[PDB]
Amino acid sequence: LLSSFGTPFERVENALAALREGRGVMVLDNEGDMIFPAETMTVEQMALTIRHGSGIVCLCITEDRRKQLDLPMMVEGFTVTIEAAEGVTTGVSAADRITTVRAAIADGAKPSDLNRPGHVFPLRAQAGGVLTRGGHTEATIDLMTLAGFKPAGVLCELTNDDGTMARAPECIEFANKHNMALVTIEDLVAYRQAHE
Amino acid sequence: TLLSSFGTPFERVENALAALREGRGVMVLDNEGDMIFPAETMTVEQMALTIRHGSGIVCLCITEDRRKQLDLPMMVEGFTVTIEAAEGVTTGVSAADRITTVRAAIADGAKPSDLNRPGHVFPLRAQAGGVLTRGGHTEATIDLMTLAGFKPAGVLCELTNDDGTMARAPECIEFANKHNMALVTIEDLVAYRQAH
Ligand SMILES: [Au+]
Ligand SMILES: [Au+]
Repeated sequence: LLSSFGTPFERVENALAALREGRGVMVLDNEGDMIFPAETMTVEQMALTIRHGSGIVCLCITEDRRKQLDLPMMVEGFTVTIEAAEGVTTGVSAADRITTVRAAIADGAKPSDLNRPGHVFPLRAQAGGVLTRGGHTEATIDLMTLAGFKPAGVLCELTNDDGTMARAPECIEFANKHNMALVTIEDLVAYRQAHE
Repeated sequence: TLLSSFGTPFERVENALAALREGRGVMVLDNEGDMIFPAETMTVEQMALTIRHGSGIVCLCITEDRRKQLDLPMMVEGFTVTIEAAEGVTTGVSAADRITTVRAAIADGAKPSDLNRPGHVFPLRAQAGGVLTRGGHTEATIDLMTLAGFKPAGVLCELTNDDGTMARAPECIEFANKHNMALVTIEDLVAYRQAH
């Protein structure tokens, strides 16, 4: 961990740089999630998440963004699911999922820009980020805001081919193979605490 | 032809019923090809398969009666709100967890309390009348399960290439041949039903 990616603070900083550079980040909590900036995620990165991830690809958003899109919570942090109103076909391909993410996060996006339900799963982050709730959703948003992006990111859980969820060592190995950075939620909490 | 390889249309349906009764999957084409399995026989390894080469949005096709029995609202005013087995799982995302959730939902005597919401399994409520009412993969699934002698509950997932594109028709055939699945089209099924 320390050997592969550096001290906690270095892991954080390294993760911001990777994000800004267009690389992904593995975020570990048991469960490691591949994460990317919603604004820059590519089609290829989407394809990788479907292939190596659970395929339940989530769009982490803020409450403001949720309100702006008029997306209710699924049950009285998943909201109701979405699909781009324009520019997609079945909504399932990597390209279509990207199209939907881009539509949701666009500046000036309106509710009508999205149909519901759909194949992209928004997650509303708790205000306060990881200082409030140590979830991958929060970590995603914190990482994006610290990196300098809009506070919206895409995440997916890393899954082994046999269907078991990747363990730390597998997550390290995958990050290495894919030139992603890797950081833990505790690291992030620590970092924010320090720079308070 | 590639499709004739599987027989004539009615042969294709019958072969599909045979494959299902044997616990094998069926590739249902409409291009979008979905892998399907009876919910009663689907295994962990089949589930791992669906996550690895499918979209990872693995759906449980159910009837309105079953949706009512589980007290599952539609997600929006055919997806219902998502589900998780209330017992027997952890994060809900692994292949074993998803299969656990499927089995919980379909059990004889299943109760709403047997599932938590939201979750990582996506029930889809089939239109009454099946493919004669709506030629969707959801209806196709339910029709095939019923015709095969199972409970009207099956699991489906769209076949995706590693590069994120949805499998094309010939790609679906290749995958079916590789995994010993039967192959049929929604049209074949419609025709079969109309005949009978
Ligand atoms: Au991990
Ligand atoms: Au298989």
